[PDB]
Amino acid sequence: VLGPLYAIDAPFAVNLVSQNGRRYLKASISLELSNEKLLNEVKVKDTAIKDTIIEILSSKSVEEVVTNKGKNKLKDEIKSHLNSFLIDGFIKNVFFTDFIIQ
Repeated sequence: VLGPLYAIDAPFAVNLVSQNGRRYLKASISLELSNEKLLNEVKVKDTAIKDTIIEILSSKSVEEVVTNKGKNKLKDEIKSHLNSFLIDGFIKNVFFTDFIIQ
């Protein structure tokens, strides 16, 4: 049973560290929620959720995000940082519905 699904409206577009210059990530995120009432909370805290994600994504180098293992660690770090200020429920999963490195 897939929990309620929440799509963050806007894509994230950030710098990543690379050997030579910077590289660029475009990521869209959806969250799987533990319950329906967590849906109001993620909408109300939209700004805090985006700023948390931007700060996590913008800390990464390319070589940290080119494997399933690096991406899964990123998803786990997003999930624990968000779950730390959500009180009406918790995020079950983070989904990268788009993940494009340039």
